[PDB]
Amino acid sequence: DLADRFAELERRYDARLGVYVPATGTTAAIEYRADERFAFCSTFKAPLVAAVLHQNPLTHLDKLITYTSDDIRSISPVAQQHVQTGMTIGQLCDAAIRYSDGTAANLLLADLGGPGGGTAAFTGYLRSLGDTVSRLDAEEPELNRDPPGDERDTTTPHAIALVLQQLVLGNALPPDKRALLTDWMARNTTGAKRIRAGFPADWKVIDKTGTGDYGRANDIAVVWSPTGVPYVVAVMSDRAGGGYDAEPREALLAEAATCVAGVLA
Ligand SMILES: CO/N=C(\C(=O)N[C@@H]1C(=O)N2C(C(=O)O)=C(CSc3nc(=O)c(=O)[nH]n3C)CS[C@H]12)c1csc(N)n1
Repeated sequence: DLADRFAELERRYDARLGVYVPATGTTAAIEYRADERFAFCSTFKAPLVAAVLHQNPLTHLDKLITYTSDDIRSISPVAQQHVQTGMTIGQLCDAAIRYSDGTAANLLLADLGGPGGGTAAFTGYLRSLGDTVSRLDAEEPELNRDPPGDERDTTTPHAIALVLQQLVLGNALPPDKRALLTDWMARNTTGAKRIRAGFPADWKVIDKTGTGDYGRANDIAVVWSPTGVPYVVAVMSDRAGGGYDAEPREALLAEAATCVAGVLA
């Protein structure tokens, strides 16, 4: 009855909703528009922080990177406080994962592929995990503003969730490197009103969000049952009919998250 409840979501909130939950040994896959393209928005900072953990040793996190007030061309709640200080590669990973810091993203992107190769560099990291489908093409902010139907800067709920089962549950990262990424999104401060609000409080919820033009509200999560059994949820939505300034409904992502909880009980 999942598609039945999910179309009603789309109707009530006038939105396009995409959900995919990978099948476990006991639990079938849930999927709604799983293989349609949605815009990454800030969700890409989660597997990008994974690229930077993979590519270098844990020593790299202490390399101080100097950035400016010029380099802030995007919402940057935590990077904006170090206009001259510069921050450790581990602290940027903190910003862009947990505060969705936009400027951290571009430095992290710059550290991964240089000035001009960053987006192609992160996209190749996604390829390196089997995602032959997602692409990044722009840096912040423009990656959040592509027209609907455009393939650039898009992932799919299926693709991004399969990326997430490897990062947190798989062996994409070694145990310690993986330790920090998971810890970062567990500390994440943005997704309170999304997938977290859909599951019971005795579930363990570790998420990273994305929000952008055309009503775009995304949340990608790994959740844990009272019996610890792990589940990867990726919820993506846009409201591309109301134009570029359409309001994201966060309550949508919460709502959809109470249905997959209604079947992962
Ligand atoms: C310039 O780029 N345009 C952006 C943009 O920066 N998007 C990023 C993205 O995905 N971000 C995320 C996040 O990770 O969700 C966030 C975190 S979401 C959030 N959490 C809160 O607690 C809160 O009080 N407010 N908000 C908004 C901010 S925008 C940035 C944007 C936001 S709305 C819109 N039409 N464009």
